[PDB]
Amino acid sequence: TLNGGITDMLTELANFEKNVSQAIHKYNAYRKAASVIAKYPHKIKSGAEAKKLPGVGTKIAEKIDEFLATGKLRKLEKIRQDDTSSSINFLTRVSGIGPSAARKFVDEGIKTLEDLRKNEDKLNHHQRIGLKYFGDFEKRIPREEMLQMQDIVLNEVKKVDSEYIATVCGSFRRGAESSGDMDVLLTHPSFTSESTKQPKLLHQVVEQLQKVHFITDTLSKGETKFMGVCQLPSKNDEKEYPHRRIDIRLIPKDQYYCGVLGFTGSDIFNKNMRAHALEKGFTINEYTIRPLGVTGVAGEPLPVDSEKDIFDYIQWKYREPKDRSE
DNA sequence: CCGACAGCGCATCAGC
DNA sequence: GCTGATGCG
DNA sequence: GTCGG
Ligand SMILES: Nc1nc2c([nH]c(=O)n2[C@@H]2O[C@H](COP(=O)(O)OP(=O)(O)OP(=O)(O)O)[C@@H](O)[C@H]2O)c(=O)[nH]1
Ligand SMILES: *P(=O)(O)OC[C@@H]1CC[C@H](n2ccc(N)nc2=O)O1
Ligand SMILES: [Mn+2]
Ligand SMILES: [Mn+2]
Ligand code: NA
Ligand code: NA
Ligand code: NA
Ligand code: NA
Repeated sequence: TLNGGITDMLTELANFEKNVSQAIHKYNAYRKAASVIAKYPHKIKSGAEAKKLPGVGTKIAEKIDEFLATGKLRKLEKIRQDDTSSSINFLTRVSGIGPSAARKFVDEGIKTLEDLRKNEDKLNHHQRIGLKYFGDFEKRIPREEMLQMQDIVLNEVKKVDSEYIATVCGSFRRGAESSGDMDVLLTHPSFTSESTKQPKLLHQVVEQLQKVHFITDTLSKGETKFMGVCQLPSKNDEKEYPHRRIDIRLIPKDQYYCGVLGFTGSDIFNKNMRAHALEKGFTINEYTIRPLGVTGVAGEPLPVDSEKDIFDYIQWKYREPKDRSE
């Protein structure tokens, strides 16, 4: 919060470029500058000072000066007053409605929560469910509730097959006191980079969580990735807990460490690390780290047995998950 | 100046 | 039905 | 929008 005013402005500009302008590289540029400023341990006094940080350039430096003088940014004040931009930005807040769909809906006169509810028939399943729980998905999850959810998931997974190993990652693994959702990594010795000796590995788990009424709806679902909705059970007479977003991802067991690194994040930390591995001649995804040859084509996976090994290959001093919330 | 910007699973549509 | 491109997160 | 080369 030391520079919360500046990071807020840059985040709003980023969302505008993504939702309205459909300029994804400007979106990431604003997010990168916002992340680097967010960890800068002084109260920024000027855009010149801010520009000394990597990722903050001339254009962002000028906007920081304006904000520090007046406390506002004219470019944003105009964007906030444009009904089309304002409607597009709102509709994208519904899960499954992206910049393209949002603009298409605004084009047809669908531009408010009310309009969306009248035209449920014009939404796909994902968007239909995002609308249904739009209000609940706006609330964060206290870490205490995350611990309750962790217990339910890990115990229900054990009851299907004691060989499962479910790991909660995301902001939870990074030590956050509150989370936007719950992210679950799943492994089973039957599923490795060498064979898939068991089918319906993920399905079995989803069905079990649906049986005990933990999972309440599904956004999408494939053989290795599930995105849906969950809800803690409420005690007698007390009010219902908010519905929550949950992702479950089954990963080959022998590739757990690249998977836990990828799903722990943060998303910006991933981008920074993966970009750096390229600078040093490697390519990292949630499964492996591979060397780049003379041509840039990926080589064979390198041996990995810990999160640190991946850091070693690219000459990075290891960083605890708590220190990866960029 | 200019090219690159991390990398991927699922849903949906167009084309054959 | 499959294959590729696009939207989405 | 930013930055290495
Ligand atoms: N949101 C987001 N997450 C990403 C991206 N790329 C990527 O690898 N991830 C990983 O996916 C994990 C789960 O997604 P998430 O949005 O819930 O991230 P989070 O747990 O840190 O934040 P949260 O507290 O709002 O839930 C992230 O921690 C991150 O490691 C991305 O582009 N956007
Ligand atoms: P969603 O649940 O609303 O956003 C969460 C997930 C986590 C990663 C995924 N994501 C988002 C954007 C991009 N570019 N790549 C991703 O994997 O959104
Ligand atoms: Mn999360
Ligand atoms: Mn998530
Ligand atoms: Na800079
Ligand atoms: Na959305
Ligand atoms: Na979030
Ligand atoms: Na609810």
